[PDB]
Amino acid sequence: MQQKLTSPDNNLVMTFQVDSKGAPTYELTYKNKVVIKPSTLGLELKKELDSKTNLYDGFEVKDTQTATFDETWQPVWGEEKEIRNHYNELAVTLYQPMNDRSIVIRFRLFNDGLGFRYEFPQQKSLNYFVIKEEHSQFGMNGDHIAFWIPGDYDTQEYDYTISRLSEIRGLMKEAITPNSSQTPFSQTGVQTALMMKTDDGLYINLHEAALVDYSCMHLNLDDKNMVFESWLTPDAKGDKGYMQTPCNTPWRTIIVSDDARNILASRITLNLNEPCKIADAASWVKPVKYIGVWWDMITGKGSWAYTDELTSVKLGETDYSKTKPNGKHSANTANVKRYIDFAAAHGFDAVLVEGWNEGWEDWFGNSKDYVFDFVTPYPDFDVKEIHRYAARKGIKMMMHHETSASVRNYERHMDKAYQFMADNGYNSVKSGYVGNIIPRGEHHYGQWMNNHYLYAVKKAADYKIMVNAHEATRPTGICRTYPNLIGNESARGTEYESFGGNKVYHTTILPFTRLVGGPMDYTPGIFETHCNKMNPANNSQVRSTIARQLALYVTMYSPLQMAADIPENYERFMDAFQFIKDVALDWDETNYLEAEPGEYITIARKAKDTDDWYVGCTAGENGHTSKLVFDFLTPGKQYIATVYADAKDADWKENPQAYTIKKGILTNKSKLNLHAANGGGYAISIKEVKDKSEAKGLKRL
Amino acid sequence: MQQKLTSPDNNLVMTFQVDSKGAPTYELTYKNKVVIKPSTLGLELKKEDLDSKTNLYDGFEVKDTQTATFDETWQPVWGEEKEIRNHYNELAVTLYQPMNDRSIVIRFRLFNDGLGFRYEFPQQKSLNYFVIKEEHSQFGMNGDHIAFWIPGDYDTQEYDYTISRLSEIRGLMKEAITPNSSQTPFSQTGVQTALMMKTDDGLYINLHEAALVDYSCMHLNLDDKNMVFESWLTPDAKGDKGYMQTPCNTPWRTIIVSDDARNILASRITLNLNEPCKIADAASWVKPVKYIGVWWDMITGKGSWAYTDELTSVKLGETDYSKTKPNGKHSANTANVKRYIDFAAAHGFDAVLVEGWNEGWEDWFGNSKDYVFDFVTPYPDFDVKEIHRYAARKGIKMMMHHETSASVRNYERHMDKAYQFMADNGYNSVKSGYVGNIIPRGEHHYGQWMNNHYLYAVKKAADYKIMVNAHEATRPTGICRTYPNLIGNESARGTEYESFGGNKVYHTTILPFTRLVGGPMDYTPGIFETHCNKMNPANNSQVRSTIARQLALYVTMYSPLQMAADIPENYERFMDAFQFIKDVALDWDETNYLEAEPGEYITIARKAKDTDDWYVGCTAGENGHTSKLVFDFLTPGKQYIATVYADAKDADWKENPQAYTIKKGILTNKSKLNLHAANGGGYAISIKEVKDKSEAKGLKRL
Ligand SMILES: O=C(O)CN(CCN(CC(=O)O)CC(=O)O)CC(=O)O
Ligand SMILES: O=C(O)CN(CCN(CC(=O)O)CC(=O)O)CC(=O)O
Ligand code: NA
Ligand code: NA
Repeated sequence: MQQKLTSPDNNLVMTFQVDSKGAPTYELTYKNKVVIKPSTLGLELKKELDSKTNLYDGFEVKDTQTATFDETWQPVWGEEKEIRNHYNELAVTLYQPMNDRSIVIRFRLFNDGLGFRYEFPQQKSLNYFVIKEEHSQFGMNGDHIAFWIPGDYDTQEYDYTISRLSEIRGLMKEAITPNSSQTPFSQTGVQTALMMKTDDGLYINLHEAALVDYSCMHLNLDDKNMVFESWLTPDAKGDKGYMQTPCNTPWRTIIVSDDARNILASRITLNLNEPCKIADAASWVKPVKYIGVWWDMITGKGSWAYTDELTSVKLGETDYSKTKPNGKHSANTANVKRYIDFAAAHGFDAVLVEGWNEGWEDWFGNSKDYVFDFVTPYPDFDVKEIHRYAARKGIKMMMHHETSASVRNYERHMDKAYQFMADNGYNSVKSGYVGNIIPRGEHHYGQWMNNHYLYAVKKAADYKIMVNAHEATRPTGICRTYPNLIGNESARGTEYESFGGNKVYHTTILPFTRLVGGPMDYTPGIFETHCNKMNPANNSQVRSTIARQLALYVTMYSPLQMAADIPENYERFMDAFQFIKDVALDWDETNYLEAEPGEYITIARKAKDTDDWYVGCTAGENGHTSKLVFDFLTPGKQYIATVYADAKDADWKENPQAYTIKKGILTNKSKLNLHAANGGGYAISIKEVKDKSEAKGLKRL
Repeated sequence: MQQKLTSPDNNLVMTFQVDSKGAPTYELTYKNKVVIKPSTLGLELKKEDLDSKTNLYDGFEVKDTQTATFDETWQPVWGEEKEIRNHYNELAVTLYQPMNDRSIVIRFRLFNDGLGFRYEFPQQKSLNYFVIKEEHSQFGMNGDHIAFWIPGDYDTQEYDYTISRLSEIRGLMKEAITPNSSQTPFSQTGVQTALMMKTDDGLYINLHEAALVDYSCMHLNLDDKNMVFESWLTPDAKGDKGYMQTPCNTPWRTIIVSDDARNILASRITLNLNEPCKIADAASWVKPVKYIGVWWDMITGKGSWAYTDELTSVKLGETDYSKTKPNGKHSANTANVKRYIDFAAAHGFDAVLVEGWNEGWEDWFGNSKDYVFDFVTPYPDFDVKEIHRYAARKGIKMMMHHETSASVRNYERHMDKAYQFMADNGYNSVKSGYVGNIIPRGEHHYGQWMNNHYLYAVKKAADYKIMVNAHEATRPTGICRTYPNLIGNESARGTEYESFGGNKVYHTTILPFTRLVGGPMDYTPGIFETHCNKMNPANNSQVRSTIARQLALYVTMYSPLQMAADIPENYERFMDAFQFIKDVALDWDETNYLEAEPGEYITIARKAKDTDDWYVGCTAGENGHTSKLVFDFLTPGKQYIATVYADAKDADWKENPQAYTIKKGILTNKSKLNLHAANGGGYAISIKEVKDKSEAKGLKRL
């Protein structure tokens, strides 16, 4: 009666069966341990009691088809050169007599997890339909420890909370901190990817993959029975999805292992996404290391606005040439050139500039429709001169498209905006959606906006433009299909280190949650952790030591890496800055050395097309002691290794700038004991010795 | 204390003042008769995320007043006359609200035929960004007048009119609200504008608005106890009624009044209150259009918009129409279109409209489908290039059709490519449509959001030198003066409904007093075969009109855009009557409203622009109408060849609609004629100045 699906290695077993009332039910075990207790699958549809609204029970198995897939592919950019997609599949065709319609639930079981989705075939009795609620259950076998953030339709910029599932309800109120756009939905609602640690030694990750033509999935916890259930984002009318057969829901994933490191190594999310749709991607999509006129405005030292004498702005009417400069506008030609010089002097690829265009005076919280035109520069920003100058220095300018959440306005100006970028040498753009969405009533993660974010990415691909979108729906592996989407923030980033700070263990969690599905533009690299040095009125302190900031270039994976501090501060710590300069952006191999969510993450990566390795470790409040074994290096080879570590007396709060830099030789026989301070870590560059002269005067570490 | 404003002719007097609580209050009299009793003006604002800030309705002090007189004449690109005089006395009142330390301005403009007022919000510290919860502009009536109205609705204006006392509206609302794919009535006593009324003391009052831009559409809600109509704006998806940013103004609110119904039609207050033409070269490309089209086929059900019927649904870019089976009813096919092109060219028409030419029609209705059309990919049987080549050689222009199925983001995303496609393939005019509930879902057809879209579409079209006729859009308020390329809108119950059960017999005797105020309507008149079952056996709908009345509509339903809606085959059966449609002009140098009584009859004579030719039309209600015409408006000493197309004896819209007579003779400014319009009938007359005695040969005086 029931169907059994097993992973290639036999460790995981997914059992499927329709219960007595016709409800599709599944369960999952790992090494004979229950991971998912009997859980039902189905959806309730909006009424056009009407039986047609029922798409959750009264089903009977019409057909079952199995299959095995085992193919390897190569991402345009990633944590490794090649990814293996190996799974056993079970597709179940379910017929519903009362409605004379069928659906298919496809299961794909890998050695590290399970993925499933619903498929709605074109048929006489199922064409256009609206989803009221998706009812995908995830029954937990116990009151696990979770690493979560409040379920919210508009923001994911919350600090994580570590607690038992039974404790979420009582911590929700405090976990929900202020934000310009936020719509929490439940006292027990959380976002995905959700990370958990069980008492019987398992690590479980609940998430989704290929979120396309559908609303974002959050999870709502029944904290009495410990059952998580899909909770989609509603549109302006409360509906959760306009569908038209043939169509499918995104995949829902359960990644599990008794070794936390395997959670990080899993590629289930990417494997479940459609293959690359950009035929010539390889010729133009590429990693980017950059700096930018940014931290100035984030800390309050400088401003995005050109003037402070206007009550409001009317684009096309307000004549900025007649306004008085506020003396704080960082986005001015001379200043930009200084950044370009620094960028070129240290091997950076691009320079981001925010506040270059008209309109910033009204960018925040006004729910303004015609807020930006994305093409008209302020009087002090010479677009052409900056382009000529940047090109002369071998630098590329990164365009900035803050939309202030006015989406129709952005779409109306998009083609002209992208054409302006093309005409002026910008091949990458950082977009933003700060504020409540316009059309008013919609949320940042509903089906409507998900369509927009992808629309912006697909159009960008046509212009050979790469995109990094802040405030957009968190990633679900779509980068595989559209590799020009080199980033998103979509989580609490370094900017909040300027707004009071991020929890000390923040970066020891992000890799297990946010990063699953795509890279994050975290903008690490702050050396002067006291923001009051940028702006006297800003008393925020970055919760990190300098060594840990260096580590993030390896522990916070991304093909897009920013060195966020200002040039002046890097010039003060030029020796430590060398690691940021040296670190690669793309990798042929990645080895997860140590990993425990909320405590520590140590990773070693092999720079693409080289035999150079880079290591980074980020630790929580208890610090961490590592016993590194460099057996991943090549036998018979020697490497010039530079170790950037916390000083014995380092502390994120009391002594964040105390670090040591040691240079020596390493081989696959080398071993090192390193200690990461409280809120600290370390970084190591390991370069293969090409010429004997390189090792000249160096000894083993 | 009171402020007094008088019309240039002294017949109207507007009195303004703030009451004891500081509430702006105005009133209006006409020839010493109360038109507007003391009525309050103001707005309530949405609370921000000091409480008193939500108050923008009282606590005002008159801080300053400024008067002025304006008297200038201007010429519309197209219209009912060559020149329009804009003459008014103005009173601008600056109102200061101490509690919020902010001021607003209410500007009043009084014409000899009505009053117009609007609120102005200057840029200031305490008034920058604000959201309107409700506008509270009152219009206090002096009695239980008779009104010609349609249900207040955020999504449709395609209702038949109702004639009743104000006190009878509440009880008639339920039946007045008939079925429609997208409708959102808001009150048991809510009505739309322009609202027309007739008073017991001989006055005719019209309540409306002008220059609806960057604001939500205004409807009226009746307090039937005190007989006070009050502005009721269209809410957005979350219930709000207007996102404002100073400096900004509300549209104008108008009260047109006279003791002669004809003056209501003659009033140009609406156009006069709109901003001057913003299209500098308009005269070089904006032009009237008389057309026919592959349309009535689908409307009656004889033909279809869809190419095939074998698919349960379609997906653009995936569905391969070249592999589907033709349903055999697709009227938008090359061969058929060429037949229309031949007819149009043969009879002097300017363009041919074709609907159902593009992929996607299989799913066009009520699916709330986002990616419903791409506006550029033709069906397998519609050869865009060959149809263009043929039309051009024949001197005919193809009129593009852009039905959006109310999927607005989709239309905006495809708009530039769509307009460029038009430019690349010889189309310079487009008929757009918005059938179905709006997408973004939650918005209404007339909210501030869609009003922005409709104008965005028109402004962009102007850049491509394209003219627009938008169906289902917010009813016009004179914006055509600013953007002359907006040559039309339906935005009211049109001829298509004569195929869906019919329109009330008196419908066209009301539209000119209501819908037409603010802009022309693409009513698509000209149905000669009034029995729809002749088109489609299963359609028993009958057009409520005689053939003669249909001809009259080309004069009584003003528009620079005129369609001859019936199929060529039917016009060929009545080619003698068809002559009037062929002869009638589209633009006029002069217009004389001969007879006019809302709901009963309308008789108008117009002088074709740049000619000495006149055209007359009369449309009547269920009681018919006998006219005693006096042609003293014709030039003295001139002879005219007149052709009278009238209802034959015993003609009747229901029992004998095709009974008509045609008489030809000579007319002079001394001629007098008595004509009778039958029940649901009327008449049409072409009056051409004799240019050669040979034209009079054989003709006598009528
Ligand atoms: O979105 C799809 O499903 C398929 N088509 C549909 C048209 N797109 C417009 C576009 O991609 O520019 C509609 C949309 O993205 O919503 C486009 C594509 O992605 O290749
Ligand atoms: O709409 C305005 O107020 C002024 N600008 C503003 C930009 N427009 C975009 C456009 O017209 O293409 C915004 C809008 O129409 O909402 C345009 C115009 O000349 O009307
Ligand atoms: Na952010
Ligand atoms: Na219509």
